[PDB]
Amino acid sequence: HHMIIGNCLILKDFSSEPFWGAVEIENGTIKRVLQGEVKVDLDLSGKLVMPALFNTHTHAPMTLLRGVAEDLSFEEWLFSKVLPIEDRLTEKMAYYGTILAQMEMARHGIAGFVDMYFHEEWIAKAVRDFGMRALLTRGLVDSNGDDGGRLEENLKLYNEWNGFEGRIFVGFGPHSPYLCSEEYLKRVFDTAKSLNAPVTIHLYETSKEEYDLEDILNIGLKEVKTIAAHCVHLPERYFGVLKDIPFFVSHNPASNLKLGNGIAPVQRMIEHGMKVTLGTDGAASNNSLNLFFEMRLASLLQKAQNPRNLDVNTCLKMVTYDGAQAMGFKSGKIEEGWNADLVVIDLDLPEMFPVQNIKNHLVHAFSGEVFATMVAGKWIYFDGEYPTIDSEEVKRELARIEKELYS
Ligand code: NI
Repeated sequence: HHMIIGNCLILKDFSSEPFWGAVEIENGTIKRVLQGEVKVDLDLSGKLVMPALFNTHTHAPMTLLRGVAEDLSFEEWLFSKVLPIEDRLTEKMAYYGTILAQMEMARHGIAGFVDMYFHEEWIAKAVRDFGMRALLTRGLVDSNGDDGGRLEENLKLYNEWNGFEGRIFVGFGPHSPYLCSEEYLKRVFDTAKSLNAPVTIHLYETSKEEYDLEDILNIGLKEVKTIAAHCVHLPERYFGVLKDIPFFVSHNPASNLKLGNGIAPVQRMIEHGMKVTLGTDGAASNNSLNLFFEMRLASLLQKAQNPRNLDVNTCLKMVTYDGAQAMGFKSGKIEEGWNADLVVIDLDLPEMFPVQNIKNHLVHAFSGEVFATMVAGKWIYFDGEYPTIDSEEVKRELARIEKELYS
């Protein structure tokens, strides 16, 4: 309803420096940003307050598959290991697996995530209950136009959850241009275009994908907001026409290395004006859902080519503001009228010294373990605890689920 937190360093956005102050929050939004010492309800002196993070690509229930598919090529990973397990993944498991995904993500300062999966209504219930924001999409695939009812399920999800509490939006999730036929992909973009909804898709993830992007550009990509995960093998000849359309790349560095796909040319894309964001992918191919780790790794991989690549401000912009923009939320900046999606970082740690270079440490030294995360003016993680759920009951159900799923 109404509070003032702070009396500590505040980092308003990716482009500025920390200043001592406080933040006034009312009804899930930032009412005022104060400078200097002021009377506050929650004193966080010795800490840093900054905008929360936004993960643009994940499959939340895959936390239940963390570490089950190691040392395999992508085709083996998907058809030999993953699919047989997904066949046994229940609605209840989707729910708890995403409560677990949120518990992990909140510890890393994430306020919202884009999901592409199944049993999405149960995933939505977990997001509702836990407190994060989410752009939820149903994974879509077909065989000659027969999608087994997947788009219909995505439409039911949209009917029931789109817009929920200003926290959940629904989009459509065709898996990729190779698991979706051309006619069906056109049908999906047509649907998203009619509903003014976004589309997310795995695009040029592997080197085997050599289709022309004109095919997709001609069926809706220019008019539908699209979060294209990976883009590792996206041909450079297309960078120029991808700049002025609502096309957002979701860069998933750890997954790309782990599955032997390589390194996306993020620096060249940004140089051509493309919008780039960061995603973690699922827990079976990353293995963590930590966007600070993804951001740091992304910076390092581009620096391998030139140490001046992906500077600190650009990295901080991608994980906060850019990701919130891809998801359609007014977050990413501690400014009057913006969402109260904030993160609290402990500065009394060895890796946060010298104090003079805190922003640099956030990108190149910080553990990624935040002190607290707030979404829509509500604490969803605070000093090791999860105020919105019964952690012990969740732990007991997850232990039962591990036995049940892997007998
Ligand atoms: Ni993925």
